[PDB]
Amino acid sequence: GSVQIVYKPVDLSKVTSKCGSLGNIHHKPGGGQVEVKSEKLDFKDRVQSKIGSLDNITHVPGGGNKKIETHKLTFR
Amino acid sequence: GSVQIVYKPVDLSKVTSKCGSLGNIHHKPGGGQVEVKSEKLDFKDRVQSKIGSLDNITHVPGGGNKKIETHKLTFR
Amino acid sequence: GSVQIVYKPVDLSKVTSKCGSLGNIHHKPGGGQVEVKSEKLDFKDRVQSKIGSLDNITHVPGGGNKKIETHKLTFR
Amino acid sequence: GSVQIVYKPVDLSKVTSKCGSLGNIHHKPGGGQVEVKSEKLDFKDRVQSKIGSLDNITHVPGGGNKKIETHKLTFR
Amino acid sequence: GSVQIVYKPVDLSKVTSKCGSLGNIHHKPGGGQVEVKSEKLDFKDRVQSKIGSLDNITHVPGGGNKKIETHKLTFR
Amino acid sequence: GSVQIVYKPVDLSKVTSKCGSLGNIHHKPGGGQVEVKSEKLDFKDRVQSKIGSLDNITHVPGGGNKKIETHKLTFR
Repeated sequence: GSVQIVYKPVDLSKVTSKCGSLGNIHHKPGGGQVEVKSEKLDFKDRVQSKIGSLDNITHVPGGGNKKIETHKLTFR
Repeated sequence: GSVQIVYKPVDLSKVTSKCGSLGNIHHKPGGGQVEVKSEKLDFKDRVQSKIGSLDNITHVPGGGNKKIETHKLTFR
Repeated sequence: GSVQIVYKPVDLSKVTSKCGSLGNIHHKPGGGQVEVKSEKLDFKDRVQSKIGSLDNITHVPGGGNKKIETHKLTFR
Repeated sequence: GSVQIVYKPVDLSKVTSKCGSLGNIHHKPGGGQVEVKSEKLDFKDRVQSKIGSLDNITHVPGGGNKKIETHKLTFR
Repeated sequence: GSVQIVYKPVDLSKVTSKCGSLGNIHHKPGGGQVEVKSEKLDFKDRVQSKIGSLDNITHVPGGGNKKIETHKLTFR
Repeated sequence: GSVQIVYKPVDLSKVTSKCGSLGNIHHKPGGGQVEVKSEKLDFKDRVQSKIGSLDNITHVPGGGNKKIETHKLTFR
């Protein structure tokens, strides 16, 4: 008797990760008339003043990919 | 008896990572009339003033890819 | 009796990483009329003043790729 | 009597046109298993066959801008 | 009497035209398994076959900018 | 009697045209398994076959800019 073995798996698979700030940011502060005036203020501790600024902070410790694949043909 | 073994797996697979600040930032501060005037202020500790500034901070400790593939043919 | 072994695996696979500031930054501060005047201010500790500045800070400790592939044919 | 005339108009205006194919095209034909087949066909006249092709055809005869501005100071 | 005439118009205006194929094209035809096959066909007239091709055709007869500005100071 | 005339108009205006293929083209045909085949075909007239090709055709008869500016000071 004749034997023919044809081991031809085809892998076209996609493993994909997109992580972080994906969307677009359109920030248009001002445009009209803006007055932020301050006269006589006294500060005993720390100040942050943010006027029309943008902070984008992105951390990606994750988002990695792992593909493990084993092909084995054992004959007799 | 005749034996023919054809080990021809095909790999076209894609493992992909995109991580961090992916999206576009369109920041247009001002455009109109903006006045941030300050007259008599007194500060005893640290000050941040941000006016129309952009900070983009991206950390990617992650986003790595790992592909392990083992092919084995053993005959008799 | 005849034996024919054809070990011809094909690899066209793609392992890819893109990490960090991927997206475009369009920062257009000012454009109209902007006045940041300050008259009589007193500061006892550190000051940051940012007016229309851009900081892009990117750290990529990650984003590395690891491909391990083992091919083995053993006969008798 | 003293005369002081101060002609200081400020123009910060934007006249802007964007015309044509503005949006992004993401065309991914195939992806799975596609078989297009034809055995015995006879054509007496013209044939177009399009399989996963993209045509983007853009005509912009318009989209032009016209700004006319006249400044005039006439004294006595 | 004294006469002082100050004629200091400021023009910072922007006239801008962007015309044609503005958006990005991402065309990824195939990707999976695509078979296009034809056996016994007969064509008496013209044939176009397009398989995964891209045609971008951009005509811009328009998109031009015209700025006319006249400044005039006339005294006595 | 004294006369002082100060004709100092300021022009920082921008006239700009960008016309044609503005956007990016990312064309990645094939990628997986593509078979195009044809056995016994007969053609009596002209054939175009496009397989994964890119044509970018740009005509810009337009997109020109015209700035006319006239400054005039006339005294007595």
